[PDB]
Amino acid sequence: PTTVVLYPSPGMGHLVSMFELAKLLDRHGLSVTVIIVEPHGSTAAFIARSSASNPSVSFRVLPRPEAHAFDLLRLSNPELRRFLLESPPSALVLDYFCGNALDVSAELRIPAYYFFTSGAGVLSAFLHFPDLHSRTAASFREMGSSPLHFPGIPPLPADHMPVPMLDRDDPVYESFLYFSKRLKEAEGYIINTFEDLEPRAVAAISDAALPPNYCIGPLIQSRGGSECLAWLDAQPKRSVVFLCFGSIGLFSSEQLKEMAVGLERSGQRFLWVVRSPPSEPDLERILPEGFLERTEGRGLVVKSWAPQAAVLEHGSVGGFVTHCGWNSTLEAIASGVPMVAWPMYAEQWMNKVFLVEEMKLAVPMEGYDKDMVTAEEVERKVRWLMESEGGVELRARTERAKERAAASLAEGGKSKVALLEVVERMKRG
Ligand SMILES: O=c1ccn([C@@H]2O[C@H](COP(=O)(O)OP(=O)(O)O)[C@@H](O)[C@H]2O)c(=O)[nH]1
Ligand SMILES: COc1c(O)cc2occ(-c3ccc(O)cc3)c(=O)c2c1O
Repeated sequence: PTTVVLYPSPGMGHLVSMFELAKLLDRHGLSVTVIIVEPHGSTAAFIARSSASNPSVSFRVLPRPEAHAFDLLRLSNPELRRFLLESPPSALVLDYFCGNALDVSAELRIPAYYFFTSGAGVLSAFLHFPDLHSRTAASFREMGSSPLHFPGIPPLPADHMPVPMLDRDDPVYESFLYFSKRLKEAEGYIINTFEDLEPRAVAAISDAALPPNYCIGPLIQSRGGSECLAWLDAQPKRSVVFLCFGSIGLFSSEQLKEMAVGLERSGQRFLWVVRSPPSEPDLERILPEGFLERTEGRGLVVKSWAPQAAVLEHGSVGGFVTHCGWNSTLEAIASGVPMVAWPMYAEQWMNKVFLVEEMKLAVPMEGYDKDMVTAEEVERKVRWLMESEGGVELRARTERAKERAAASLAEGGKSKVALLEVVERMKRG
């Protein structure tokens, strides 16, 4: 039995997305072990569920010895060599942030693949970052809107680079230059995208002076959770706008007011997921007075969390006001739900440019790059999604992407092929 070790970087979101790969590989008959490095939700709870529902995927918690996780990982290089010495695996699957482990798989002569959870557009940029880094002395926050030109992808305003990379004189930045440099050294690239979604992007990185790549997705990670599904069932087909903004709420209460006044003034049915403004949520302390009373029946506000994958599959959902996280983008495309981009943190501002300019499966929410998105602008874009001809045209474009996706995944498809290509490649020494 061929054995792989998948090394995600610390964090539940990284773990949950490696596990998806792990099930996939063990679904193609590999003995896979997720290696875990614990931070300082719940890791035990996840090992227990994964172990009870997918017993063939086993875990290996290492003796614990953006920023802290880079230190946690450099220092776990000893302990990771111990586990791989006691049984050499056929292949090692790494996160972008786990490049310190490339040192371990050097000596031990073990083929390393990166599992890249963002699309090939984000990879291109991350792969060509160090080159641009040396062609300029200016950091990206200084460069402002000045173009960064990366192979295969639209010019990207420099200030849409991920925050960690915006200031050169910041130890986090140096690590990203380290992890991006180390991407060249790999045997391969497993990307959670499909070629038809990002064709021009795949092509530029499918270069010879660059390790191969295997686009094997969408890999989607598939009580007040049941309630919003019930209320959804209560709505006419395709009539609800879903606003959901990832794992970290970054809306002030006054920004939440604009959203509510804008949603109220659009007339549209809305399913809106709201977290506590930064330093659980008090909706009537936070939202405009009378809002819940006025809009109940027409919309539902959900504290902190909703079953998003379920929600997006529902036939009552006709539009998605998203923060352009990659998993949420995949989940939206695979249900053919058209999108309004409101990127917020991490690499989402990137995703947004590609989502609006390259892929053309969303429209921006003007003001994401500003202090606040206005009630006016929220209302216009929700009107535009549910009512306008552009919206019907856009919902058409997504429908296509839904099918290019469904096709890429079913037998013979471009991603399915890539999957077996990388699995077979793993079985050979
Ligand atoms: O209320 C919520 C918010 C998010 N998600 C899920 O959390 C993941 C978010 O991952 P993504 O990469 O899109 O964004 P991030 O949270 O990393 O910014 C996706 O699977 C969403 O479907 C969810 O189920 N419920
Ligand atoms: C929820 O799951 C994942 C995941 O599995 C992997 C991920 O890898 C990278 C990013 C990212 C974020 C900020 C940045 O500056 C550079 C890269 C990321 O957000 C991310 C993620 O959200």
